[PDB]
Amino acid sequence: RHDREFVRTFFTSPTAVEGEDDSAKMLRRAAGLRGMQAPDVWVPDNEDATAPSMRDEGAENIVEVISEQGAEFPGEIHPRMVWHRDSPETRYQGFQHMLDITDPERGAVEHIHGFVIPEVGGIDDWKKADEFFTIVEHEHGLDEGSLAMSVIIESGEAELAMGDLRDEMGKPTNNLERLFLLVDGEVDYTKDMRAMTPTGELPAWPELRHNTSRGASAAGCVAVDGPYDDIRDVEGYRERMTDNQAKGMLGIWSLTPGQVVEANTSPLPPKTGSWLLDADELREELLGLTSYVPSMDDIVDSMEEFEAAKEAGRGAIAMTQSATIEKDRMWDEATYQAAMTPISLFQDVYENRPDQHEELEERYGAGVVERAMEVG
Amino acid sequence: RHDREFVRTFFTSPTAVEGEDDSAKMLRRAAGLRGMQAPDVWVPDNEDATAPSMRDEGAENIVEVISEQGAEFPGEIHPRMVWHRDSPETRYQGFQHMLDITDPERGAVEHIHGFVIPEVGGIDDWKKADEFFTIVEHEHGLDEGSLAMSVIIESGEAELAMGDLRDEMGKPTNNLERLFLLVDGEVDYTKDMRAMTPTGELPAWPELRHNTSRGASAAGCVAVDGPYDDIRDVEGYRERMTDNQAKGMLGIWSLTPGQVVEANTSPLPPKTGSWLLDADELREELLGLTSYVPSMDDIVDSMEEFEAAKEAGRGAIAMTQSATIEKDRMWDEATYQAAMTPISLFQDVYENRPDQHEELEERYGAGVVERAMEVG
Amino acid sequence: RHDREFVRTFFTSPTAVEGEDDSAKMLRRAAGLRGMQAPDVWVPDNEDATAPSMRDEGAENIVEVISEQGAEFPGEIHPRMVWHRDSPETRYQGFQHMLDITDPERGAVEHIHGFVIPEVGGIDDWKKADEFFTIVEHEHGLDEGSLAMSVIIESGEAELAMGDLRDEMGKPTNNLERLFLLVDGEVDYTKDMRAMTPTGELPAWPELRHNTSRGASAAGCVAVDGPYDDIRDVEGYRERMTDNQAKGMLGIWSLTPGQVVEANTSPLPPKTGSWLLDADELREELLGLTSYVPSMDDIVDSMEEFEAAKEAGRGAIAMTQSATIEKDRMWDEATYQAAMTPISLFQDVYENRPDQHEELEERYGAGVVERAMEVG
Ligand SMILES: CC(=O)SCCNC(=O)CCNC(=O)[C@H](O)C(C)(C)COP(=O)(O)OP(=O)(O)OC[C@H]1O[C@@H](n2cnc3c(N)ncnc32)[C@H](O)[C@@H]1OP(=O)(O)O
Ligand SMILES: CC(=O)SCCNC(=O)CCNC(=O)[C@H](O)C(C)(C)COP(=O)(O)OP(=O)(O)OC[C@H]1O[C@@H](n2cnc3c(N)ncnc32)[C@H](O)[C@@H]1OP(=O)(O)O
Ligand SMILES: CC(=O)SCCNC(=O)CCNC(=O)[C@H](O)C(C)(C)COP(=O)(O)OP(=O)(O)OC[C@H]1O[C@@H](n2cnc3c(N)ncnc32)[C@H](O)[C@@H]1OP(=O)(O)O
Ligand SMILES: [Cl-]
Ligand SMILES: [Cl-]
Ligand SMILES: [Cl-]
Ligand SMILES: [Cl-]
Ligand SMILES: [Cl-]
Ligand SMILES: [Cl-]
Ligand SMILES: [Cl-]
Ligand SMILES: [Cl-]
Ligand SMILES: [Cl-]
Ligand SMILES: [Cl-]
Ligand SMILES: [Cl-]
Ligand SMILES: [Cl-]
Ligand SMILES: [K+]
Ligand SMILES: [K+]
Ligand SMILES: [K+]
Ligand SMILES: [K+]
Ligand SMILES: [K+]
Ligand SMILES: [K+]
Ligand SMILES: [K+]
Ligand SMILES: [K+]
Ligand SMILES: [K+]
Ligand SMILES: [Mg+2]
Ligand SMILES: [Mg+2]
Ligand SMILES: [Mg+2]
Repeated sequence: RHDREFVRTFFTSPTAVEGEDDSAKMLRRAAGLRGMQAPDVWVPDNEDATAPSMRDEGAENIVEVISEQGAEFPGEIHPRMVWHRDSPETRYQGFQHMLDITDPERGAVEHIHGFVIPEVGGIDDWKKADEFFTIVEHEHGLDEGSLAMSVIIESGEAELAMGDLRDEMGKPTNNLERLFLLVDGEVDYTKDMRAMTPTGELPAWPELRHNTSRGASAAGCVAVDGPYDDIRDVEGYRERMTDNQAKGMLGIWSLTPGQVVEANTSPLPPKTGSWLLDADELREELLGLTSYVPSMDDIVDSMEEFEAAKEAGRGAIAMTQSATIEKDRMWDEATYQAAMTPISLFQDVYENRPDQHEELEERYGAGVVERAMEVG
Repeated sequence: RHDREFVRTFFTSPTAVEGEDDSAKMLRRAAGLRGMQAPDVWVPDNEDATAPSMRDEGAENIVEVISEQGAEFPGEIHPRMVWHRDSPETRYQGFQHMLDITDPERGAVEHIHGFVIPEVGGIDDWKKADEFFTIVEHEHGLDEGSLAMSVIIESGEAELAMGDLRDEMGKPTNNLERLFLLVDGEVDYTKDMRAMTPTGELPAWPELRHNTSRGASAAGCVAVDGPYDDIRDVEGYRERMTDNQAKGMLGIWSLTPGQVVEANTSPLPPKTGSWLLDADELREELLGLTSYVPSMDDIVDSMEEFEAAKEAGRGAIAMTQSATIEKDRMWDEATYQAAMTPISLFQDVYENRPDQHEELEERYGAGVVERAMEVG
Repeated sequence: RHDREFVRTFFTSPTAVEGEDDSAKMLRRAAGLRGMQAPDVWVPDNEDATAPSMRDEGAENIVEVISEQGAEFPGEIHPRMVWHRDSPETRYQGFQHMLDITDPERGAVEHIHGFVIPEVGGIDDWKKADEFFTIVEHEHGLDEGSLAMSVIIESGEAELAMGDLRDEMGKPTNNLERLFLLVDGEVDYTKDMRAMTPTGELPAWPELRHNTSRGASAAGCVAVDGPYDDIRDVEGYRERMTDNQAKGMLGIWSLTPGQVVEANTSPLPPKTGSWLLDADELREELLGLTSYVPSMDDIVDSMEEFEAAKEAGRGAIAMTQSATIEKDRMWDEATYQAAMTPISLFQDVYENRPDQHEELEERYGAGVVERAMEVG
């Protein structure tokens, strides 16, 4: 239903960073990208890319930058607003921001193709965002249905909601034919699913990607994968994109300008070639070969470190494990929430298993224990 | 609900081939197969096995061969008609053909257990085919419900439609208790899902096979896997069948008489044996080890080559990649449609990304570019 | 909605074993377990752990043991009753047993947090168990909703029923807000799905575990994996738990006191550590490396052996394959039902393929054939 039949790259940029020369600096730069460096879909991100205390200034920055530069951005612009299925205050905040951003007197809306809504739940929560899009349109004299809605699938409920989208979109009490991208959010989804891994890295969730690809094909939407947060792992990003393309998920989230270029080229067929034989800078194949398996103490450390960064006005940071090499991973509030699971489980167990207090004290030490019991 | 509780082999045969001694030659031969050589379910295929210009003659051939030989065919006969969820002309054509085929004056219908319907969409499209079966029955005085319907699951919508089949089949406004096999169609499904792989070979779609197996168990149907189009790869076909059987999908499509024999034997338990130790004709293990990774140019070539074969009256052909060995893959219209994805994406990108025209010209050459922009 | 936010271990114990000093012996012992040895959820099992002729005595044993010992059991107690979606007699039996067990005069109900229902089908079969819980509550003056219901997902229909649980639980004609655990039952599920493997071991069913984890997250329930029946394979159990935790399924069934300890420790984060490098008692790594691939004859043997054990008053047994090592697997009625698939398929084929009788006689011998044709 939308102009872009295929979307290779979905790139988010923080809308307002603190410390500050120009808080809009990341948007002004991403707005000047061109050719293979520029994304099919660019997402100024007022949600997890942006510290909370910074989001009001972020939405002004969005209006200001797209005002001045959006006219020749060559991809499509769809900013991410705040939303959450379980928070009416957050829904209202994302609606008020969209309403400000599309005021036609401000010159941004003419260059905005739609908005991206995170944390949606079942289909009746998607109809609530849809109704806000309709109200915004009517309040600002835009054509009905002209702002595309894209959603981030980052809960069990939203994953199930993709099952009946075709007939729910047909109901004439909604305008959900405006739906454009269905985008996985593996980080908050890991959180919602309560998953954990020995390294703390994201599970691969092949079934989620299968279901988001199916859902888009059945409903006329386009499926995009979520963030590959080991931002320096060029080879990993390529292998993930190839795995995605075999599920029919041909687009991927990009966190950096370097990911944009890789993800723009990856699904393009090759120049020539090429026969393969399948019988059977050192730093880079070394990081490819090492992993760390953090202790309960390590986990709390990563969280406090992130906590401090966010409180200082930074939404997203590259966090580092160093040895012997230097392993980098993009952290934000989602990453923080997801990392907490092994701790929430420990706490549940301590609270409810007084008979195990002694072995847990043997296993951790009474000091590590009392620290864990403090978090969140 | 049907006589065959288990179906190992679902074998399709083209119903009318051009060039021509006897256009029915493939059906007359498949109709004489016996023992391990004969399939549990034999499908004379008026759809993708058969060139379009040939399908009217194909449906006559179906009546003629089953008339003369169907009496002692030892498996069940279920011919595939044309259908498509998005084409009313195609639905009507498949219904008119079924109506001709079951005319009891012609002596074919007494040896036909049902029909196979390709390209179904959501459950309301399955009810449309069901209604045609009911009309055919009544028009020709067959008992209501006596023709089995089997469907090919080869879209995202049909995959989702298997979720509520039990209660939709119970509604008394339909006769969908006639449902027999739910059969995956990986080739058109790859197309519908927009998937792609570096070699052009089919993705494995484990979740599709999981869901078709689940759907059959929940609704009282029997699940069958789709075609394994590397028809000479005996070892690959065996490994796929073993992988299927572990999902509860115990039947598989067969494209050749040699696949019939393999697929008839594979799920039978062994004669004796057998302990395995898991610590760690040359041409055949060589093809097992090589793959080709085609260029944008290669892709267009395979398509034009197929295009020409179909236009000459051949629906299915073995296409060949040669090196140094000879790699064979069954091609039909589905294969053609599926192969086009990397091209449709390139075209989308060229059309919508004028700012990338220059790097794409560097990457391919202006000649390769203008060729790609021509396809389909 | 329930006190335990996380459940690591779900341990079943037979409620009545024949031969007999004290038929309650397994319950009395499991009831004395403490610390890391004691499960978060303990399941006295009146269903597949217990021979049928023994289940009336089993439900008395349940009342007697929990009466005397349940007060200081430190985990939660949820006994498994009999049930089946396709047997009204079995539903009624499980309800009469729950009604006996919760009589407040008998002193067991004060220490029971809920009951576990096996073999559920679609959501309307779950509402039938729910209604029995409500009747039991009212008949015995318990607070409405105070007995938790947990279900075992061990059919295709129940797997699909998890898709709409959130809104079905909201209907005020039911009390399904009492739902607590959604627990996979891989053994009966293998049966229901008709799956088979060359060794007879359980398929891994990653999608089932994905869907049960999703279903629990969407509906506010807790997801637990099914039994790991190679009870001596410590390393296998650990790898399965790690694979589960990456799907968000953080609990697992335990069949032995040794599994309880392993599964209690596995999802706890580590004491310290630990960097890994990924470039590349003998009996135990030997069993880790061998497998057996049974013949049609072998399969019947395992079944008759199990059949005899059950008829003698034993519900669960460790069955043994010996060579050269000793491979142990927990067998019960589910295992028996699941093992029969390769035989049911052979029988279907023999019955319906008279033209294959001769090759099947060549392949097996007329004696092996006539034996297979006798089973069940
Ligand atoms: C689950 C979720 O919600 S994920 C989506 C939310 N998170 C995000 O969007 C994170 C976005 N990305 C970022 O914030 C940054 O890339 C970081 C912090 C992760 C990494 O920072 P760096 O180490 O600078 O990355 P890198 O070295 O590739 O940067 C290259 C240049 O492009 C700039 N750049 C990096 N990422 C972006 C971006 N997302 N948008 C605009 N400009 C960017 C960098 O600032 C750097 O600028 P310079 O020219 O002043 O040096
Ligand atoms: C996604 C989909 O729609 S797939 C289902 C649609 N496609 C089909 O059904 C394709 C069916 N198969 C075929 O058309 C052919 O097998 C081909 C063209 C792919 C390969 O042809 P060949 O290379 O002959 O295969 P093969 O060497 O195994 O053939 C053995 C003999 O059996 C015949 N035979 C092969 N396939 C079939 C068939 N499907 N039905 C009847 N007879 C067949 C061959 O013609 C050959 O005959 P001969 O005795 O005159 O030599
Ligand atoms: C698909 C399904 O329905 S699966 C769930 C149904 N099946 C079951 O629950 C099977 C439960 N487990 C058992 O019956 C037994 O563990 C068996 C028969 C499989 C194995 O028996 P063993 O070889 O004794 O196991 P193991 O050596 O670990 O036993 C250690 C001790 O704990 C006891 N024990 C073992 N399992 C249990 C149990 N499930 N509950 C209580 N006590 C147990 C043993 O009897 C043994 O006792 P001892 O002190 O007298 O020697
Ligand atoms: Cl916002
Ligand atoms: Cl709310
Ligand atoms: Cl929903
Ligand atoms: Cl898509
Ligand atoms: Cl037809
Ligand atoms: Cl139509
Ligand atoms: Cl549907
Ligand atoms: Cl089946
Ligand atoms: Cl019972
Ligand atoms: Cl019933
Ligand atoms: Cl249901
Ligand atoms: Cl859970
Ligand atoms: K409308
Ligand atoms: K609508
Ligand atoms: K898709
Ligand atoms: K009817
Ligand atoms: K019906
Ligand atoms: K099945
Ligand atoms: K109620
Ligand atoms: K309710
Ligand atoms: K979960
Ligand atoms: Mg998120
Ligand atoms: Mg097809
Ligand atoms: Mg069971």
